[PDB]
Amino acid sequence: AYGEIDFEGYGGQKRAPYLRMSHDTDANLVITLMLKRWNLEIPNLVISVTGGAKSFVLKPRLREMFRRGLIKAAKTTGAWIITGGTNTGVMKHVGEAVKEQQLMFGSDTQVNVIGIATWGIVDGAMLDPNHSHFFLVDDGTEGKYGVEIGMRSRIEEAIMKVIGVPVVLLVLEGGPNTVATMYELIKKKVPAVVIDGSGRAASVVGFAYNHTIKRNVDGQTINVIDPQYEDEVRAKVVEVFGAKGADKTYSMIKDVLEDEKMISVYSLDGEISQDIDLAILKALLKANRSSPVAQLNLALAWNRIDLAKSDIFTEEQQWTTETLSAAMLTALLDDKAEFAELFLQNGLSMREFLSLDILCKLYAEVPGNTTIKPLLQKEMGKRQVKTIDMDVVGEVIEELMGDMFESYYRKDGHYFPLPTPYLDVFLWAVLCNRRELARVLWEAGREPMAAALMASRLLKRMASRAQEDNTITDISSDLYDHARLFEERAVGVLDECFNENETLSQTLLVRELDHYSRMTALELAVSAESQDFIAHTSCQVLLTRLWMGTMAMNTRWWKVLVCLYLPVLIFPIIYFVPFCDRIMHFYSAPFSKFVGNVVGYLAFIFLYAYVVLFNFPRFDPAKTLGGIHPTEIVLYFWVFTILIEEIRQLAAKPPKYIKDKVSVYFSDTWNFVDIFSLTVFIIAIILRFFTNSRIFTASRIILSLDIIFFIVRSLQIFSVNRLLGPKLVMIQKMMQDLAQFIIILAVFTIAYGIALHAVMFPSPGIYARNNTWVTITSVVQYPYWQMYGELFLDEIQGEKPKEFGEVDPDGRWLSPLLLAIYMVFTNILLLNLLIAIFNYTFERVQEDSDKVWKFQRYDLVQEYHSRPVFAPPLVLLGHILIFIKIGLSPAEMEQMDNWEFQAAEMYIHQQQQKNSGTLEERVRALGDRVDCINSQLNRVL
Ligand SMILES: Nc1ncnc2c1ncn2[C@@H]1O[C@H](COP(=O)(O)OP(=O)(O)OC[C@H]2O[C@@H](O)[C@H](O)[C@@H]2O)[C@@H](O)[C@H]1OP(=O)(O)O
Ligand SMILES: *[C@@H]1O[C@H](CO)[C@@H](O[C@@H]2O[C@H](CO)[C@@H](O)[C@H](O)[C@H]2NC(C)=O)[C@H](O)[C@H]1NC(C)=O
Ligand SMILES: [Ca+2]
Repeated sequence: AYGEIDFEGYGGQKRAPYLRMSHDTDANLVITLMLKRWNLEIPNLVISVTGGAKSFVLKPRLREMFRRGLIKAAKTTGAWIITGGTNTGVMKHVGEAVKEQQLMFGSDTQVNVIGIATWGIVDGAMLDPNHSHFFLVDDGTEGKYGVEIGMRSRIEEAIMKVIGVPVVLLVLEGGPNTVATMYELIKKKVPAVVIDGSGRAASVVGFAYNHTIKRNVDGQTINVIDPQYEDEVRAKVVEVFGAKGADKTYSMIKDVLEDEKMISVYSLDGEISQDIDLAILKALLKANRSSPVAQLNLALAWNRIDLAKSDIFTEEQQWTTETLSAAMLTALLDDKAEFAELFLQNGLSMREFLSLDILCKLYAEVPGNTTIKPLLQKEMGKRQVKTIDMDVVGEVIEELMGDMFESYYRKDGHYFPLPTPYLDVFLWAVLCNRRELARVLWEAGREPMAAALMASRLLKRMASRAQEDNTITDISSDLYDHARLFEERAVGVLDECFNENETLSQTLLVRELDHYSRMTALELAVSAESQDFIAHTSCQVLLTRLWMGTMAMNTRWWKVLVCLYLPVLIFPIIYFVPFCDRIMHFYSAPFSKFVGNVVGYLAFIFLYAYVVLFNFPRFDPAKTLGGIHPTEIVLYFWVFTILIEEIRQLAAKPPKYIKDKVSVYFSDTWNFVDIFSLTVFIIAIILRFFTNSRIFTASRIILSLDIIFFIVRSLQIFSVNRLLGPKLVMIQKMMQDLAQFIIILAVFTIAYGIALHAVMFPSPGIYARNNTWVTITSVVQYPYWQMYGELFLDEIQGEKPKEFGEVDPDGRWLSPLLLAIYMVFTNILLLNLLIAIFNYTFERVQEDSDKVWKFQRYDLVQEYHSRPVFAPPLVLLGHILIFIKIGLSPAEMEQMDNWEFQAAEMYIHQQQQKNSGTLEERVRALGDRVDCINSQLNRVL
């Protein structure tokens, strides 16, 4: 009789196979049956739980601690649990522990709970319906119990033969057959863990283990009972469990304790909050029979880093890449960053470990609560490929870096050993939003501040992506915190690089970073909008040397101006940091180009203002030159110069394709202001010539309103000043706030204006404004000007009937009431709310204004570094004369990488010294010292 029980509605769809057996059966047949016929996976652990069956008395805090610890030890490992097939005792509570942790839980949570029972008691006692497999071993009549014992010992012997699998024994609250199975498993060299202080037979063993420890023999130095307490343990074994025939179980409970490495005692009141899995791990590392990798992946499954450093990673047992590779895969995939660090620092290298298939697998088993799984799955949806590879990962990284980034998985043939294994496992750890794993993989790999700036860009752009998308879980606060963490890591590396040899810091911030799509550390810092990095002293003296191009870093603007239009007075009073060489080095400076742009642009604004304010006549073919004044021709020349300047800025973008040049060109809004003002000027000067009244009227109005947009373009000039620049950043963010609040202002303005114009001017009547346009513009207009305190009191109360209108007489008293309500709601309440929003914006910018000026100083340097090295009024002639990021040696790049890595090492060491020097870590280490003093005093006493 062999088959599969379907328990009648006792919890669980999955049925449980059973097998009638005998004790004559060798256990190799049983293990090949339960590994081939029943298809159980070979476990990393076999727990054998043993205790009482009928007379089972259990404590509630002990039963909850035991079942929580045993489920935590079995599910995190994937362990077999071997008990009896009995619906009562410790078997019932192990079965209920397995039952209550799987119903409405994860799908791949199935603990194979094997019940080895006797066929002579099933329907003695009923089989437990929460067990998974059943071994029903018998040889004779009913009531027999000893046929379970030997077969249960031999099956676990054969599990250790396939030692291979670390079988452990838990003993708690048992009786005579509990210590019988316990002794037969000790004979099979199964390490036992006894729960002392729990019950009637697991206390006695505890009361015979540490209370009566003694070594008084040769022959591997066994442990025996004390002669002082032999009377007490004999009274306890004859009274507590067992009435008659307790001599054989007393001899048995003595011969259990013969070997010190196979018995271990873990009580409840001794170590309360400590889980039973470390007790199992100490028993397995104490028996000294398991593989190093079996002990290793049990410590991985139980997150036991301290015992792994203590006894698994001893100096006498060395490690290799292939003997740590599966453990490293488990530590990476399950977010075990201290195990990952330990594996990297003992015997493992990412160059030998990480391959292409391991990395694609590493991006395959991302958990799902991260942003990177919806990003990769959306790229698979755009790709129509069922599997993951590095082309998908590289394209996710390209759209998640932005700014024409080119990921090296798309390019390099190794991604279709690896070139940079630390970098791409680091980028994996960053994309998975893993704090300590990305910290460990950042500390381990080269090019550290570029890696940290790229990580900050990835994390805050995933933060923007998860904030802007509803199909991605908003973990944006954790992502911005992680990005800020990598920002301060990059700043600290740059600070340690700047503390010695600032010249190497400047030559390190402008390098050829080939694994970052050939962009520098400054460009990785300004793409990531890392303001604390750009505000560092190294980046600012770099921007000041770039801003003063081969010219002394403190020459004032007036010397540049008087030597800018006088190239003969340039020789005495401009000093250089080392015919025409001094000329081209002076005009090459972006500060010279800046001062020339300021002066020529003030000249342009004055000429534009003379044209729009004083002389912009109509076009007529009667007089010469169409009547166009030659100041307007000089204005056409200089706006054509602005046009050719913006065409040169478009053509001089680092991409090669035209659409990518347009994408890089319209990244800043100043190019939007440029293209808008140029297009509106070209429309105005096309409409200039059509000699119609309305067309020329539109031409001059469009021109006289486009001077506003040229002056709006002139504010990047003001961004040169430390005071004025952040004020313009404030103006920009306040215009964003005003664009957000203008809908609420428009709703209350139009709501008041409709009622106001309805009560003043009722439309089917004699007080009606018989013009739809003056009605609509009154509804828009009069609340808006009344909002600024321009009360139309004499107008809206019926007086001034000429220029306002005949107000309805019943609307002459209701109009001040509506006006008063609108004034207290809009001038007082809404406008001061808008000013409060403006002040909140002011405080947010002013608390960071120094760093935001340092950041926009980069864009100021970039917009003048590319300008033509020519005259400030003749810069179109400079474009005519044109039309007609450093690279180091490979030895220099290697030395610069070594220097950057060593300064990162000093930074990481200083962070460890700050971490170990805090009050909490000092108190923690002092408590560990007090625990060592207590252990030493226990060894003395
Ligand atoms: N495996 C069993 N399943 C169900 N009942 C058992 C079992 N073994 C004995 N008993 C009974 O319970 C009474 C006392 O129960 P305990 O002493 O607490 O059970 P014990 O600790 O000796 O053995 C339990 C078995 O379950 C596992 O802990 C381990 O494999 C071990 O062989 C006995 O007079 C015996 O008397 P009775 O069958 O109820 O007339
Ligand atoms: C707007 O048009 C209406 C419609 O004709 C004018 O209402 C008339 O006004 C005259 C005297 O003002 C009355 O004798 C008529 O009886 C009115 N007709 C209706 C249908 O009410 C109104 O005067 C016009 N208002 C303006 C400002 O032009
Ligand atoms: Ca521009």
